[PDB]
Amino acid sequence: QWGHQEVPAKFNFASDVLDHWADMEKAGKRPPSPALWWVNGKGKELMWNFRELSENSQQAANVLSGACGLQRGDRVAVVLPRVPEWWLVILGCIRAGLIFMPGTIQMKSTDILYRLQMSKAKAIVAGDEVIQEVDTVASECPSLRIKLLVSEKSCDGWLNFKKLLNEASTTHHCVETGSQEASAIYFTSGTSGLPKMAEHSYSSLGLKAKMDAGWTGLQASDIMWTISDTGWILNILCSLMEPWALGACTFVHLLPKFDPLVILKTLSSYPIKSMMGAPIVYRMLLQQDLSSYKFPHLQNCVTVGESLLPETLENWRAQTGLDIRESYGQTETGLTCMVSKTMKIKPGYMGTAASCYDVQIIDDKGNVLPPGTEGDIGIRVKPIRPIGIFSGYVDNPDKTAANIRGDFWLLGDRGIKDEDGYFQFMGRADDIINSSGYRIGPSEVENALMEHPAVVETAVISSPDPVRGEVVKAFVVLASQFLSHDPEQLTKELQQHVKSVTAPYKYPRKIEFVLNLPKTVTGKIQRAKLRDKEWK
Ligand SMILES: Nc1ncnc2c1ncn2[C@@H]1O[C@H](COP(=O)(O)OP(=O)(O)OP(=O)(O)O)[C@@H](O)[C@H]1O
Ligand SMILES: [Cl-]
Ligand SMILES: [Cl-]
Ligand SMILES: [Mg+2]
Ligand SMILES: [Mg+2]
Repeated sequence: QWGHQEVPAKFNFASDVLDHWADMEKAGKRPPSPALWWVNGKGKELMWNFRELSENSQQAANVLSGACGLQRGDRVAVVLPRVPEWWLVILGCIRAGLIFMPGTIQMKSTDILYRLQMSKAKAIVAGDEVIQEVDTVASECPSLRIKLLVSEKSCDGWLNFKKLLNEASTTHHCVETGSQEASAIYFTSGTSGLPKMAEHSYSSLGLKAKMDAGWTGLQASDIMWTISDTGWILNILCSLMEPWALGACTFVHLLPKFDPLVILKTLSSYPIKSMMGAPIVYRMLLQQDLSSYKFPHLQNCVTVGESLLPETLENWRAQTGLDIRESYGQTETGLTCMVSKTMKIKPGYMGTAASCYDVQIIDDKGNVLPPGTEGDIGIRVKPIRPIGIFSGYVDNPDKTAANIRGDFWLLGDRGIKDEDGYFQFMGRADDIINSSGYRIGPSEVENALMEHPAVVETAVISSPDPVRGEVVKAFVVLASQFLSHDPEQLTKELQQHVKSVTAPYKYPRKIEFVLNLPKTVTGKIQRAKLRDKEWK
């Protein structure tokens, strides 16, 4: 339905990338080099060089294939905190030809159930903080056969990973996995609807990562700290595959409370040269006392996930002397556009295409648009599907086919490309409002509302109108002190306020006051959920 690939028949990140570095150490061609440095922020630290990482990951593969009896192709849910065993287990899965399916420890039992059922997981790997949740729902998951516990303690019904690991052989015969063979399944965030199962192959993660490696400016002798939930695709790409493609060290902090002061102390206390985090990390750091906590070793700061505001960029540069280089992507496509270390930074832009990709702005018929014209961001997938693109939605070929327009995979995001090929994000396409022939981006309206002291949080969406077709509607969470005000009067005041700072065709003709907004587990506002209910 979407091009053929040009790839080697076989590919495996463990054998083709990681084991190279272990072999160099074994052969005396490189000194023993740190690969994984883990700290808990309470005095415990652990470090593996590449040889040790290879050996201990071979033990993990033996545990999974031997003791757990998991066979090539079997699906393994992984729900762990930021502990070194996540890295070991994922590598174990890659070696043993098992499909790893990471998720967040922040899941409720209902979330865990949905994913285990939908995914037909045959195994779950978890820590002691989620086993009680798992054990309330496990009987309802008929494919689930193995429960593997990473803990200092044992629990009846759960296999003891750490004990089995120490018992296992340090030799494992890596499976000769195919480049297009399924390696992972990631659920999408659920921002627009129920989470989708996105299948990735050995090459779409590992070979793509190998091709991208170094875009951050990270080099072989350096340490990168990627700040991420272990359930996100960011973790596999930037915490695991990209440093290890280069022979560099990945730094992991348990960071049990995402505390920005702990982040700051960590930067200032360890020789971290490169860091990756969502824009909120930088925003939080800027609210800390950066006079008192210097980090002269830090060189490269990158971000992904939401728009990097120009003010954030400017403030960071002023306070630290450093740039923040933005990137863009989605579960389905991995790293799609970025500002590489040699590129000029353009505030408000997310960079240029990843090297495997032909990224364009396209019209409603799939035609490439000139620079300066807003349209849909797409990646060319015909006649050749590029390395890095996912394999499709599991059990949902129709949904896969629905996002292909002509020769392009649609990201679902609007954008504009400038004269140098840099992309500017212009919003989720489905969120743009069409009222009286005007297109209205909710972000500008939400920003105008957030200026007003009454507004704590807001979401702007379309609402159906006996006709203007649809109108702009704002859902507003009020500051406590405004709950007492007359709402009709306050509504007019907020309307007038927006009319004062934006094109007055953009103002919310409807305002509904609400006590909360629906969000994903990561805190992303579910505008679709609101739109769906608004439209019945
Ligand atoms: N640099 C960025 N600037 C603006 N938005 C970004 C950037 N990076 C990513 N995004 C947004 O995040 C999206 C990808 O997020 P992800 O794949 O986690 O799932 P999601 O789309 O939020 O959830 P779902 O697919 O279930 O609706 C992109 O399609 C885009 O809307
Ligand atoms: Cl913390
Ligand atoms: Cl920002
Ligand atoms: Mg999405
Ligand atoms: Mg406000």
